[PDB]
Amino acid sequence: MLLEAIAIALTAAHFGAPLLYYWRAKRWLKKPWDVAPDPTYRPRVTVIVPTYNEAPLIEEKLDNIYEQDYPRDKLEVVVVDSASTDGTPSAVRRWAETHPDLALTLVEETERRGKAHALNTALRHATGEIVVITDADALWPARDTLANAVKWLADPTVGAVSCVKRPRDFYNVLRVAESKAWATPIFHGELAAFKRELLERLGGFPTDVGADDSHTATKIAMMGYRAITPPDVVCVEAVPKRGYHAWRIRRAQHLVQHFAKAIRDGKAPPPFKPILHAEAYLHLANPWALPTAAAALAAAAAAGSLPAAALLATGAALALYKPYRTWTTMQAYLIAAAVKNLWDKE
Ligand SMILES: Nc1nc2c(ncn2[C@@H]2O[C@H](COP(=O)(O)OP(=O)(O)O)[C@@H](O)[C@H]2O)c(=O)[nH]1
Ligand SMILES: [Mn+2]
Repeated sequence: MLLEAIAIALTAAHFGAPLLYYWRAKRWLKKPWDVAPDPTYRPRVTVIVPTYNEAPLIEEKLDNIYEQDYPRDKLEVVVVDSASTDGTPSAVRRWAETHPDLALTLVEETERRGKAHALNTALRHATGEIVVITDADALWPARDTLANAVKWLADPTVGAVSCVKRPRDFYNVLRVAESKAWATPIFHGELAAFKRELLERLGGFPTDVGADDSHTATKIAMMGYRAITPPDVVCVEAVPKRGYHAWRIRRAQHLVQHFAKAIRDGKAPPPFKPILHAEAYLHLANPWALPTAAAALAAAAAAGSLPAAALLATGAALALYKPYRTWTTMQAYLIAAAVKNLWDKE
């Protein structure tokens, strides 16, 4: 009956860890920000939209950037497209001449070499103090979204700002709590704002990691700057429609590469090290504890004891309730990401 022991031990560990971490997040959450947004801070801003074959959405994406209240003499746009088959370059060119007061630079590249490479080239042609990366399928809900993020970058210790997303609460809590404590290791591509000096020390975006926003936020936090996601900087998450599950596992893959590579570079500031280690644990270790328990009880069930069959029937019965479904499928995504990662490289 020792596989029931190991099963309920592993289940207690797997579900115990995130809830203790959530409780420590909620005590950080009730401590006030040690940095302040400044509404008169007005630096030069470069918004970069990297695009590969997104001719449908990029006209309306440009219209969405165009409609920000942010003052236009301090705003410029670089649409970086590295050899798209669709007519995206002269779609942006067409729009570019329909909206002339908005400074636009379409830089085009020999050859597609991935998102980070495109971003790196766009960086050298950018003139702003703040660089905002945003995905072409991302739309900013308000006309002061951009200004809200910028207001949060005024403090010299804040190196990077990203948004809180809406369409779980637990996920958001971890974000803003880690932000208040020091930094959050997960940023969002819907809006990722960096100080150009910092990108330029790092320097630029490196090709090796999938989650460029989160990896850059994490290395800026490693340097002693704040990487934060304030609750009033909110974007809408762009859900893909096709291949929802493949899309979510590929995001999980980016997160697992990022956390695996991040923990292997020691020396985190004392405020960050518990955040970094907890998030890396939840992303690299805890998922495995789940299906190991499930297999322990499956073997215990098919042969022998079958209180284990009651435990798996209760597991399915708890798939009734939708937060359990969300959590278990996120763990599933993470496990698939780990194996897809290991066999992807060869
Ligand atoms: N220039 C360039 N842009 C890219 C490339 N790959 C992705 N992008 C852009 O990166 C943004 C996000 O890509 P997406 O496929 O939606 O990734 P996902 O949202 O995580 O599924 C989009 O605006 C794309 O246009 C690339 O190889 N070159
Ligand atoms: Mn997308």
